[PDB]
Amino acid sequence: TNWESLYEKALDKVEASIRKVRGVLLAYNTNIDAIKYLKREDLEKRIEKVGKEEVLRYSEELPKEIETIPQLLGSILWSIKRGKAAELLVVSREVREYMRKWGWDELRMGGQVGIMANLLGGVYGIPVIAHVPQLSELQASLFLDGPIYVPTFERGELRLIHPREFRKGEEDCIHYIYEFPRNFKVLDFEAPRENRFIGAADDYNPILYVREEWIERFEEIAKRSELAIISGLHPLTQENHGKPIKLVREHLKILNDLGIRAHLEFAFTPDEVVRLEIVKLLKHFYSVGLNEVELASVVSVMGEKELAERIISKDPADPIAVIEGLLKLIKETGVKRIHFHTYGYYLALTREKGEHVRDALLFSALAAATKAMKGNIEKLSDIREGLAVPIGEQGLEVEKILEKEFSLRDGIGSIEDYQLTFIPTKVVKKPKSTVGIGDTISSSAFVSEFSLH
Ligand SMILES: Nc1ncnc2c1nc(Br)n2[C@@H]1O[C@H](COP(=O)(O)O)[C@@H](O)[C@H]1O
Ligand SMILES: Nc1ncnc2c1nc(Br)n2[C@@H]1O[C@H](COP(=O)(O)O)[C@@H](O)[C@H]1O
Ligand SMILES: OC[C@H]1O[C@H](O)[C@H](O)[C@@H](O)[C@@H]1O
Repeated sequence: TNWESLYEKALDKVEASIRKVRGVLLAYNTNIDAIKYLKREDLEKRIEKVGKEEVLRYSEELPKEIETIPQLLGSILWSIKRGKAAELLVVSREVREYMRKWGWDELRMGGQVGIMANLLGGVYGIPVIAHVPQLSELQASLFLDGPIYVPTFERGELRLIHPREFRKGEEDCIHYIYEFPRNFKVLDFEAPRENRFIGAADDYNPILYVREEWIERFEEIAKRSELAIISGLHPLTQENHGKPIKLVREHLKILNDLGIRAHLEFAFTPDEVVRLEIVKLLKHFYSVGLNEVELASVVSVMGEKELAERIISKDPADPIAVIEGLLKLIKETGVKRIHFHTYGYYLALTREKGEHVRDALLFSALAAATKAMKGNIEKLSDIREGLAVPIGEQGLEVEKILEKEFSLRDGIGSIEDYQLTFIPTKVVKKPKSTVGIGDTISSSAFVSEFSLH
């Protein structure tokens, strides 16, 4: 397969079409990300001062919400050991204070809503209508210029205004991002993949706080959009899910009634009652996006523990096991589209036939490579710089497996009445950071694919 030629042609095709989109609704979680680039000596001294044995215990136990500093350091170590992204609520004032003093190297726009708003609106030029729980001064300052809007109502009429006008009195919602590189060393551990641990320390996003005007006037807001991306459900628990999930179903009903194509961005959802609820919610979505650990966790709660294990047991996620999981998911939910992304390759399983599915995946992989290389995408010209990143060797090896097991040509084949679409990713050898690449991938492919028709 001439993947370099396909990548170049996909970039030009999507650039010609991407601005066609009338508008994209983004809800619900926006926050500020405070990013720390972990260093071995600093982490080792913090672990020693806190109690190494206790930290290690927490690095081998299932992460739960963080109440003590050993739990925090052990959850970071949990993520390093496995090269996996954990995200836990920091519910203790003492630990929030510890993290605040530990500090951050930079501040970035955070949350699925905010990251996709800055990309789709600030970079691609598509109008976005964004739900921001708390639009503090700092929160507002992290939005790019461009057609990014938050809804307001004046005498009953909808007015879209730019978010860099902050709302006086609303609070900063801080999430701490602890980034570590591939092969990061601490004690006798070494990270098998670049990744991060996220300590979520705000009081609005964990409960899926929704602003009153979105509760009252959702339909009027949603009419300004052609597509919707829904996120933020991952922190909910069996104890607090009732009110948020009830609202989300009401909004999804309106999106369905208006014919607005909706995409659910999955994040790892530890609470199994909420995780299964989200799987049931997918019966009202057109598209869903997820990675290898999320797919496994979903297949696991659908009664396929052995298959879930097969999905996460190999470093390049076992492509056959992944596809078996995607088939089970699309059959149970009836979604029209699943976009799977992992280290080395993406897969899509879709009702839609044709090359536009692959065009969108390749475009999104160019966006991912640029984001990995630069840390943040600032302008459309950045995406073309992703063409120089070489195609990873893992992706090419996975393609060989898929061509023996399926009838595939240039990444396209059939399973039952679905199209299977594969691409190998362009892998940056030393990325700056990883937070936000998933959002960049899922939003870029979902929106660009729609724009190609
Ligand atoms: N954020 C996260 N990412 C991946 N797996 C997670 C996770 N949080 C939890 Br809880 N897990 C769970 O951790 C298990 C994997 O643990 P090990 O990697 O120690 O085997 C998975 O079965 C998954 O359900
Ligand atoms: N160095 C790198 N170059 C290119 N893509 C990368 C990358 N590091 C990462 Br992480 N990515 C991509 O970013 C994706 C992030 O997905 P999650 O956040 O859902 O795990 C990965 O699946 C991988 O494809
Ligand atoms: O995609 C990255 C985002 O994931 C989650 O929403 C986190 O809570 C947030 O802090 C981060 O910016």
